[PDB]
Amino acid sequence: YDIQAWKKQCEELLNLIFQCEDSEPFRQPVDLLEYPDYRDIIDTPMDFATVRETLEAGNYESPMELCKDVRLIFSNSKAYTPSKRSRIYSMSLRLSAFFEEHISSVLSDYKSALRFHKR
Ligand SMILES: CCn1cc(CNC(=O)c2cccnc2)cn1
Repeated sequence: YDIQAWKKQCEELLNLIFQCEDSEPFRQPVDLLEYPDYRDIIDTPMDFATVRETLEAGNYESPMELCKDVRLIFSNSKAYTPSKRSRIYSMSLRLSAFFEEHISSVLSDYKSALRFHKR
């Protein structure tokens, strides 16, 4: 029932994601010189360095907010892919499975702790 435990759990999960080879296309903001029309298709760019910086700045109040930004990285990859068989999109699918597998207990523990706090 530790209401704050999610933060270090998310830092550790981000560390695993950065070591994952599948995170390579998502570690920093998409380069507009590489993908010139990126902002014509994607309204809200997102990447793992921005998520980590937001977390470290104390600008996430809950793991649900972090999870919304991480899921945005994957939805942006899906929306920008010309085919569902592209290299970058295929990496986002595997990384999304890994992330969802690990974030599930973080979310459950946090929501349980908050329900206990407000009992
Ligand atoms: C990390 C950035 N990112 C790349 C993709 C896949 N998109 C392409 O390869 C592509 C190339 C040129 C025009 N349209 C699409 C998805 N997110």
